[PDB]
Amino acid sequence: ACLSIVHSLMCHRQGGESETFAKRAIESLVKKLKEKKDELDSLITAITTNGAHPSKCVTIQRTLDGRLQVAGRKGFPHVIYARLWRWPDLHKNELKHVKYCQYAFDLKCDSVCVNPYHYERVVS
Amino acid sequence: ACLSIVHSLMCHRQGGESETFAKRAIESLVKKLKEKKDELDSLITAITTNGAHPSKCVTIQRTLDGRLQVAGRKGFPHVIYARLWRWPDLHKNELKHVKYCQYAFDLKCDSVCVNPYHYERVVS
DNA sequence: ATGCGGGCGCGCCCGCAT
DNA sequence: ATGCGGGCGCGCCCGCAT
Ligand SMILES: [Ca+2]
Ligand SMILES: [Ca+2]
Ligand SMILES: [Ca+2]
Ligand SMILES: [Ca+2]
Ligand SMILES: [Ca+2]
Ligand SMILES: [Ca+2]
Ligand SMILES: [Ca+2]
Ligand SMILES: [Ca+2]
Ligand SMILES: [Ca+2]
Ligand SMILES: [Ca+2]
Ligand SMILES: [Cl-]
Ligand SMILES: [Cl-]
Ligand SMILES: [Cl-]
Ligand SMILES: [Cl-]
Ligand SMILES: [Cl-]
Ligand SMILES: [Cl-]
Ligand SMILES: [Cl-]
Ligand SMILES: [Cl-]
Ligand SMILES: [Zn+2]
Ligand SMILES: [Zn+2]
Repeated sequence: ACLSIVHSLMCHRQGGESETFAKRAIESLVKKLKEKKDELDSLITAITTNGAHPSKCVTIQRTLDGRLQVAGRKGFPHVIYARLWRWPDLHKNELKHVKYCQYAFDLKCDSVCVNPYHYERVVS
Repeated sequence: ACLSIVHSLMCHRQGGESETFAKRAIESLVKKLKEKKDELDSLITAITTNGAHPSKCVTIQRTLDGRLQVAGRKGFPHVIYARLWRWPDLHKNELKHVKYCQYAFDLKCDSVCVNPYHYERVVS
């Protein structure tokens, strides 16, 4: 079910973390997008094609402090998913959202875009 | 400050738990009663005299599920403090509140009485 | 049907760097 | 002044006993 989607997204991880951390991060994301068909499809299409064709926002609700907790660890959610699918060595203040992204973390919306192809890497 | 109150209440623990668990449980309780002078005085007087002279209710806010967490462990708050100051071997369904107790756990109020001398031990 | 009981995240907290 | 960052509790969840 969601397990087959998680496995397909797992195939595109960059190895910056353990298999078990990546699994928990992907499971957490897929569960939030379960009742949001359009956002889930935009995520699978963006990850599966390695952001070949422009994709739409993939959002989750922002926490009060901005960090998302996965398997006991807290990090910014857009950073967690960009590290996982694009830049395994990604550090803080190294992301810049694309002009068309309407729910980017920096835009201070209760909905945060975690589409890794909605961000580009910059020098800190 | 609250540390001197915690030490005086610690002297009356029955040893059912570790020194460190008892300390965390007492610290948590004292902190909640810090801005409730009358309730804190009723607690110190009841514990210090071993419930010699009738005491008034000592309440904390009830959680949605009824259990209080102290140092990673969950238990009913009236049970935690009765185990700590009166019955170290206390088990579930072995407590019965006194007729004058208005905030007893069984009375389903958002305020729970944790005065151990507001309960008496019964057979389960 | 109803509750226990334990895993784990978000909210609160607070010490610390800058 | 402002934010990081990690500890820990209450809320949510869910498997399980009864
Ligand atoms: Ca559990
Ligand atoms: Ca701190
Ligand atoms: Ca600190
Ligand atoms: Ca400081
Ligand atoms: Ca610091
Ligand atoms: Ca900490
Ligand atoms: Ca469960
Ligand atoms: Ca279970
Ligand atoms: Ca069952
Ligand atoms: Ca069970
Ligand atoms: Cl990874
Ligand atoms: Cl890891
Ligand atoms: Cl969400
Ligand atoms: Cl951003
Ligand atoms: Cl004890
Ligand atoms: Cl113990
Ligand atoms: Cl309280
Ligand atoms: Cl009761
Ligand atoms: Zn976006
Ligand atoms: Zn009472």
